This record gives sequence, structure tokens and C-alpha cells, in this order.
Amino acid sequence: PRVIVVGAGMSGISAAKRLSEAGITDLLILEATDHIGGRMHKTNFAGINVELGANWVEGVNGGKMNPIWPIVNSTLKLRNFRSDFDYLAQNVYKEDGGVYDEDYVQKRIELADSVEEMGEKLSATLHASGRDDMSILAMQRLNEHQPNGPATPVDMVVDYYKFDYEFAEPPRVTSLQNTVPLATFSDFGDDVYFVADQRGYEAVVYYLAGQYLKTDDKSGKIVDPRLQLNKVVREIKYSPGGVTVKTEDNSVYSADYVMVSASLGVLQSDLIQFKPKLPTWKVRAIYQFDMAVYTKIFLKFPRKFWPEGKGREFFLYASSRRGYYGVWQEFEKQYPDANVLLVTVTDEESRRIEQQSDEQTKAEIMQVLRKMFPGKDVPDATDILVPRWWSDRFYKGTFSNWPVGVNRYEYDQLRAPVGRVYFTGEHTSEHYNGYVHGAYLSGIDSAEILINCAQKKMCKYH
Amino acid sequence: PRVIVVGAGMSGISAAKRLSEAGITDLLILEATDHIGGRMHKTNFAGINVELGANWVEGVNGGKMNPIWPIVNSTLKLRNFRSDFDYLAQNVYKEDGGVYDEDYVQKRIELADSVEEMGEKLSATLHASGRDDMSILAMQRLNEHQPNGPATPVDMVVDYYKFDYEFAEPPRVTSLQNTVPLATFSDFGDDVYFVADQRGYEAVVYYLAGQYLKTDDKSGKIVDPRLQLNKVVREIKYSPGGVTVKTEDNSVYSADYVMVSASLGVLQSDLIQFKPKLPTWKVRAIYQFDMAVYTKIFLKFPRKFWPEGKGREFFLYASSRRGYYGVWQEFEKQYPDANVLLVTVTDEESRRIEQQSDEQTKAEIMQVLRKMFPGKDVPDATDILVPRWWSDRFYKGTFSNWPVGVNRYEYDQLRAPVGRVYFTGEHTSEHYNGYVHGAYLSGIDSAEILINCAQKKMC
Ligand SMILES: [C][N][C][C][C][N][C][C][C][N][C][C][C]([O])N1=C2C(=O)[N]C(=O)N=C2N([C][C]([O])[C]([O])[C]([O])[C]OP([O])(=O)OP([O])(=O)O[C][C]2O[C](N3[C]=NC4=C3N=[C]N=C4[N])[C]([O])[C]2[O])C2=[C]C([C])=C([C])[C]=C21
Ligand SMILES: [C][N][C][C][C][N][C][C][C][N][C][C][C]([O])N1=C2C(=O)[N]C(=O)N=C2N([C][C]([O])[C]([O])[C]([O])[C]OP([O])(=O)OP([O])(=O)O[C][C]2O[C](N3[C]=NC4=C3N=[C]N=C4[N])[C]([O])[C]2[O])C2=[C]C([C])=C([C])[C]=C21
Ligand SMILES: *[C@@H]1O[C@H](CO)[C@@H](O[C@@H]2O[C@H](CO)[C@@H](O)[C@H](O)[C@H]2NC(C)=O)[C@H](O)[C@H]1NC(C)=O
Ligand SMILES: *[C@@H]1O[C@H](CO)[C@@H](O)[C@H](O)[C@H]1NC(C)=O
Repeated sequence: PRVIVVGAGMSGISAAKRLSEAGITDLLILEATDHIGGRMHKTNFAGINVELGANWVEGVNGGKMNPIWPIVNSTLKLRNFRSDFDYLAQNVYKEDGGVYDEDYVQKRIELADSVEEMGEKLSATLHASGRDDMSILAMQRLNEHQPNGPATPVDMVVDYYKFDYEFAEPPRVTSLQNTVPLATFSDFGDDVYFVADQRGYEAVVYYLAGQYLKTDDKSGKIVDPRLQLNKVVREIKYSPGGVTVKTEDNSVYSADYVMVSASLGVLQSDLIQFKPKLPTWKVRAIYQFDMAVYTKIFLKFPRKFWPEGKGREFFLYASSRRGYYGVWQEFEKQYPDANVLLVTVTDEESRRIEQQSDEQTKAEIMQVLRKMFPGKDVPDATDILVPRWWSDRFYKGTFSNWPVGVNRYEYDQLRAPVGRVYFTGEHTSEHYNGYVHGAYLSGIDSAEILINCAQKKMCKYH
Repeated sequence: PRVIVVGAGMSGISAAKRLSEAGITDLLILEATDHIGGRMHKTNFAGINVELGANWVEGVNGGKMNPIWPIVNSTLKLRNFRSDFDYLAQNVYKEDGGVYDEDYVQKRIELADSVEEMGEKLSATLHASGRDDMSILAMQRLNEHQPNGPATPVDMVVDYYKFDYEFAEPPRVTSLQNTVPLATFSDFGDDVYFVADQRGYEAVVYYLAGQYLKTDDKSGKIVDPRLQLNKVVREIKYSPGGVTVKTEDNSVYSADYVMVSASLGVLQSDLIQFKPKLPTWKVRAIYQFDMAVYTKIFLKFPRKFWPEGKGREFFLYASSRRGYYGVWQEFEKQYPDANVLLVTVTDEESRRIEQQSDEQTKAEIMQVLRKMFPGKDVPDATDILVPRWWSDRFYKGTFSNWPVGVNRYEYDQLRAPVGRVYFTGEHTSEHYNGYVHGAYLSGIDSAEILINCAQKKMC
């Protein structure tokens, strides 16, 4: 059976790997860009390679082994460091200078955590259909008895750090039932390890690919003709007997099946035209789910002016404006020679910032930095890097987020195949949507569904 | 039966009135503040009275008569004016100076309206249980095929003026099924009339109260002992046999029933302790619904520097920061020669702003207006009024908003009685939550439910 796999990110490479494993080796993997890895992708910044996309193996040291972890920590030995959030309370900056009192912040953090813990008990009881779901925010109100959620500068940046920094949209839009507690952590463990290796976290994808695609003996570059880069799929026609796929350079390919691994943002954008058009139930499922954006703004400075030391890796800025340049990280461990800082924004701020110059963004950030460090002589960043994933037509965002309003059945419709067209990718991961491991496992699952129909002539889905 | 009514806003007054008409006259209305009217409340600013709360009669000229209308326009003849939004396309300002090309903006507005129209069609086809509901934003993504809703400054301010300015929260949190289309406009008509009368929109409430409460023959002041101001209920105990209500000043009253008209934000706050605690289902329905905040920032200037004339009443500021001081209104008709502007903000901006000084807010607003009218010498406002409804313990917000996730059944639970504890108010309105006519009809509906149960034992 010939299978065309659209996209060579983690899930498309993972899906193809599993099909190969089932002996389905007549494969054609069409990747839009000139490389594989998708959302796991590094870039040079300031003399070092930093990750524009995924940066952590999240969910480590728990009861089950996160399948990505061994690859990273053992097989490839990708350099990495466990992130420690224990010292956050000593690192929350006032809008107008200096940090707040540690004990005061610690109390606010413990309050926020206990609300979430009560949230997990409610969640366990909600009807499985997802019909009684509510936003994380509704749960926060319920639990603290207030007509609003965190609303002071400190509580809002703690809230932003707890939720938005993980999910990339606010609690008020996020599904309680599907995120608190979160399976990644319940299953795999609470820790997260930040990868900081010149080869890039994407080395994981190259590794998996090389397990079934031919590579050059001296360079180890993949040379298998089954992988074709710079091929942007723009049309998929499918019928009872087969499928035909066309790329922008006009190539046309045929197969028994197609496995689509493009992001939910790409599916929301209409880059790929389906013929016939996908069914309405499928179209609605696609638009109802959220594709979030998480912008990692790196900055390079001619000298250090922030704290380094125990518990200094992560720090927050308590702006009176929610989500305004709030979550900071310094790299004394990851990039010691560097002088780099990383401030993370998402959602509304991400869209605003992608739409303006990097210089304008640098200037807003320098204003924030000077306020945080009024006692220092804060030099201007000599370099800044603003990833623009939402604007990139091959991604249209960074990762899915389960919103209040998408029920269990609607989420199944988002993954469901349509004739010979199958879907895979992080947004199709039943319990790990939004993660590299979620992409990895979604690839195997989608492939298996396809294997069933193709090899076991079991084609009915659900 | 003796009934205690908590609060003398529109719904309390209205419910007490319906009870009275049913013969239930042994009433005790306990109001926290020193006056009746609640969310319909005026104040003097720059020598004129402007409305801190509700300002329009929304839904006029349609298939059915909005009950508030005749009272406003025929009974009391409060001075008012139809708002016309037709010229908006000529009044949308760029973040850094001047207005956008009118034809361009007019097309963005039509696109927005067309998307909403399609949402209305979609909405009509959603299962009644609410299982297919989605946010207005999800409908926008679906209808235009994008991974996001309005996202350029101009599209965002139009989006804000179309939804947040009505609902006080963004489309991404709002239930499509329960807001588009909106009953208030579908039933009562598309027009809205801005009330600008010195007696205040609140006159409507005073007139209602006066139909059954006693007032001084000279004064005209309500002097009925059944109305007690400055009574802040802090505790309501109930049993199968009656209820007891305690006030912050230590009074204690007893009755057969209690009708709670305090806002949803009040109920979400714990200012009133129920003993025993309300059931879990009630409490959940309460915290699930949203209590939105809409802040009307009035400003006074030594002279005008903004446009006046046909279509100039309403204008937008398209900041690249969504919802930042974006919706403006000038009062050439309402308050001639006063030199007052009104900029409206809600939700996140309302809470941030209520937490900072008026002076800080004034300064932010002056930077904006200077950006909007670079060609002018813009004087600093001489006076500013920043209402703080969210911060006010007796309101905790301005009006409810229906969030995605809540279905009709959970909404209905919000209105349900608990034993002898009845509830009324805008958040209990079957089809008009969030409005004055909604508080009005809610009072009558809640009262009739109590009447049937108490008097016919048909609960
Ligand atoms: C408990 N405690 C905790 C603390 C907290 N922390 C915080 C931090 C976290 N945050 C969140 C997250 C982030 O960071 N990131 C990440 C990480 O880190 N980790 C993980 O896991 N993850 C993440 N993410 C996500 C990821 O990356 C994803 O999911 C994946 O990767 C996905 O994959 P898939 O599904 O496969 O997809 P992609 O990659 O996209 O692929 C696809 C492909 O396809 C292609 N195309 C398109 N279209 C087309 C094509 N071809 C052809 N034709 C056509 N048409 C493309 O190109 C590709 O390749 C993340 C992400 C991101 C981005 C970021 C920024 C971040 C993150
Ligand atoms: C188509 N075209 C259209 C265009 C659009 N434009 C935009 C405009 C609109 N916006 C939105 C709305 C607003 O404006 N507003 C209004 C108006 O105008 N109108 C209407 O209708 N409405 C409105 N609003 C709402 C109203 O006001 C409400 O709903 C009502 O009033 C409510 O009533 P009720 O329910 O009865 O409530 P209140 O008043 O609150 O009352 C209660 C009472 O109680 C008391 N308390 C409390 N706590 C307590 C007590 N007592 C005793 N004890 C205790 N503990 C209080 O004090 C009271 O009196 C509105 C509103 C507002 C606020 C604003 C600002 C605005 C608005
Ligand atoms: C990540 O990988 C390292 C690499 O081995 C692990 O550290 C080794 O663990 C084995 C297990 O006992 C020891 O015999 C080695 O002495 C350890 N090596 C070093 C350099 O300490 C490590 O535990 C892994 N971390 C996680 C979280 O799995
Ligand atoms: C409002 O009242 C005036 C007073 O008679 C009347 O002329 C006018 O047509 C009324 N407008 C509406 C919308 O009823």
C-alpha cells in the first residue's frame, strides 16, 4: 500500500516510522520546508543555537517513562538541565523596581496552587462527555469565592506563569477538564528538562528518521528518495479507490492513503485544499479547537545586569497589565558565555508583537528592564530575536490548547479519518495535545489506525 | 406572607411591586446604599448629571415593545436621543494620528457584520442542550477560515465596538448560542436611545417604587417604613419554616421568605453568608456565570478639540493593544457646550484602571488623545470621573455576560430558589440578562414564582 505523509515534523516522521515497522515501506514524505523537525527547530542567535520552538522534555521522573526522555537523555545524550521553580518567590519584580517580599510571594503562590488542587478534584467528577466542563477561571472563582480570578499584579503574573506559560492562552479560555490535572505530568512525572545542545532538540527527530530512511555514510544526511523536502502540499483529492496529492511546484503523487501531519493552525488556514471538501462536522471540529502562539523573545546584551546564582534562572515581572513581558529566564547554565535573556509572551501579546518591528519590541522591553533594574546601568540589547510562528504559513501558531467548548466527541472528530485521508500531529493526541511527546505518540497511533484498515481490512473508525 | 427583599435596584423594586399587586404587602426592602436605583445611577460631573451605570434603553422600534420604553419616552418623558452608528467608518483613528480611509474601514465593518450574520445562522442550528455551543471567536475562525479572529488594530477595535462594548468581555469568552443573535434586539428592535435627563435614568425606578411605596406629599420622597436604606445584609438564615436576615448594623429581621436581588458579582463574593450554605449545584451555577465590568470614564476639557457634526458622536481609537481606551463618545447633543468626552473600557482594562489613581488614568488618556489629534493643542482634561463598580462591594461589576460552557440549564439554576430563598435580578432574566428591561422583567418573574409557591402551593 503506498502512503503519502504530509509533513516531516515529529508526528509525520513518527507515523512513517511505525508504518515502516509494519512493513508499509512504500512511503513518500512531503515536507514544506527545506528541513525536517517542524516545531522542534533551532536557530543561531548571538553566536549560539537557541531553540525557536519546543525547548523542554516535559513530564519526567514519574510512574511512566515519557518516550522522548530516553532518546534525549540516553541515546543522543542531548545536553539538558532540570528546571527548578522552587525559588520563584524570591524573584518577582515590582512594576516599578525591586522584588517583592519572598514570604509574601510564596504565600500567593501557595494559594494559587491550592486552588488548582481543588480544581483537580472537581475535574475528576465531571461528565466524560465534557458537557459539564468549565474554564479554569470559572474554577478559580468558585474556589476563592470572588467574581474574578487573580487580579493584582503579583497574583496575575503568578497565574500567567502557572497557566499561560504552559498553555499559551489564559485560564478563562482553557478547558478545566482537559488540563487540570494534566496527563503529561500525572503520567510522566512533574519535572521538565530544558534541552540546550548545539545539535538542537530536533536531533530527536533526525534520530527517529535515520532508523528507517537511508542516510549518507559519511555525513549521515538523509538521502532516501522517500523523503522529499521543499514540497508544499496544496491539494489532496481522495476517492474510494485512492488519493492524489499536488504540490505547489505542481508535482502530483498518488497513493492508497494519505497521512496529514500539518498543524492545527495549518488546517485552520486552508493552505491544503481538500477535494472533495472535508465534511462539515470535520470542518467545525477543526475551527473549534484553539491553535495557540508562544513567542520566545531572545535578547543579547553587551554586559550582564541581572542576578545569577541559586534560584535565579527564572524570574517574573509583575506588570499591572496582564501578560506584559512577564516570564523571564537567564542562562547562566545553558549558555554561559552568552549575556542572553529570554522573555516569553503568548496569545494577544504574541499577535501584537509579531505585527510590529523587532526594534519597537526591543524598545518596549528595555523600558521594562530599566524599571526592574533601576539600580543598574542597563545597556540596550544589541540583538533581539522574535520568532513569528503565527505568521508562518507552515505553522500558524506554536501548539494547540484545549478550549472550554470542545467536548470529547468534537475532539474525536478532529482526529477522525475521512475516507483514505488520515490525520496525525499533536492536536490529535488524546491526552498529550500540545507536546513533543504528544506529537510522537500521535504519529504511532494514527499509523496504527491506518495499519488496521490497510492490513487487517478493519477500516471503520469508532 | 412577610417577604424581605434584599436590594432596591430595578429588580428589587420591580419584584416588590408585583408582590404588592398580588396582595403581598407585608414587605421589607433592605438596601445597602443610601438610595434606591442600584445600577441605574446618576452623578454630577462638571456641573451636569451623567450616568455612572446604565445609559440606554436598548431594543426599541422592534416587533414587541420593550417595557422600559413607554415609561421612559411617554410616562416620564425623560430626555433622550437615538444613537446612530452609521458614520463610524469616518471616525476610526489610527494609533498614531488621523483617521483611517473611510471606504477601507467601511468594508472591514461590513466584513465583521457579515461574519456575525453567518454566526446567527449557525447559532440557530445548534442543539438546544448546548452541546454544540462555541465562543463567538470560534464562530469567527470558522466563518472566515483562519486560526484567529480579528487581529489587526482596526479589525480589533471594530470587533471590540461590536461585542465587548455591548457584552463587556471579549468574544472568545462569550457564548455564541446565547448571545448571537440577542433576544433584546430580536424581540424589541435594533435601536437604542441614550437617556440624557437630569432627573436620571434612575427616575424610572423611583417612578415604579412610587406606585406602591409611600411618599411625602410635599417632598415626593419615599417615606414608607417598608423601605430601609443603609441596610447591608450580611447574613440570611433559612429553614423550612421561614428566614432570618441580619444586617451589618446589627439589626435582625424575620420573614416567611426572602427575595435576593443583589448582583451576580455580589453573590460571587461572600458579602452575604447563607446558613446553611447554598447547595453545591447552586453555588456552582453562581460561579460559572460571568459578572462583567464596563467603566464609563468621563472627562472635562477647557475647550473642544475633537470633531462635532453629522456622524461625529461615536469614534474609535485603533490601538495595537486591544481594548485600550478604544470607544469614544462626544455629547454635542446631550450636553451642549459642556466639553465632555466619554471613553469606555471593560474587563481587564477596567480592573487595572480601577486599581490606579484617577490622575494616573487621566495621564494615560491624555497621551492617547494627543496621539489621536496631533494637529491640535490638546488641553489636559480639567476633571475626570472613573466609576469603580468592580471595586464596589455592593456591585462587584456592572452586568452579567453569558460565557461559553454555560448552557441553558446551568443558567436556569441561577434563577432557582433554594427552599424559601428566592433570587431575582438581571442575571436571572430568562432572555434579557445584562439589561435594564432584563432587571425589570426579572423582578416580575421572580415575584410570580414566589407568589405561586407561597399562595397557591404550586412550587
Ligand atoms: C510543571 N512545571 C512546568 C513549568 C512550565 N514550563 C513552561 C514552558 C513550557 N511552555 C509550553 C511548551 C513550549 O515551551 N514548547 C514546547 C516544549 O518546550 N516542550 C514540548 O513538548 N512541546 C513544546 N511545543 C510543542 C511541540 O514543538 C509540538 O507539539 C510538536 O513539535 C508538533 O509536531 P507535529 O504535530 O509533528 O507538528 P509540526 O512539527 O508542525 O510538523 C508538521 C510538519 O508539516 C510541515 N508542513 C506544514 N504544512 C505542510 C507541510 N509539509 C507539506 N505540505 C504542507 N502543506 C511543517 O513544515 C512541519 O515540518 C512547542 C512548540 C513551539 C513552536 C514553541 C515555540 C514552544 C513549544
Ligand atoms: C445595536 N447597537 C448597540 C450599540 C451598543 N452600544 C453599547 C452600549 C451598551 N453597553 C452595555 C450596557 C451599558 O451601557 N449599561 C446599560 C445600558 O446602557 N442599558 C441597559 O439596559 N442596561 C445597562 N446596564 C445594566 C443594567 O444597569 C442592570 O442590568 C440593572 O440596572 C441591574 O438591576 P438589578 O438586577 O436590580 O441590580 P442592581 O441595580 O445591582 O440592584 C441590586 C441592589 O442591591 C443592593 N445590595 C447589594 N448588596 C446588598 C444590597 N442591599 C442589601 N444588602 C446587601 N448585602 C445594591 O446596592 C442595589 O441597589 C449597565 C449597568 C452598568 C452598571 C453600567 C456601567 C452600564 C450599563
Ligand atoms: C540522564 O542520563 C544520565 C546518563 O547516564 C543519568 O545519569 C547515569 O545514571 C546511571 C543510572 O544509575 C548511573 O550509573 C550513572 O552514573 C549516571 N551518570 C551520571 C553522569 O551521573 C541520569 O540519571 C539521567 N537523568 C534522568 C532524570 O533520567
Ligand atoms: C418618543 O416620544 C415622542 C413623544 O411623543 C414621540 O414623538 C416619538 O416618536 C417617540 N419615539 C419613539 C421611538 O417612540
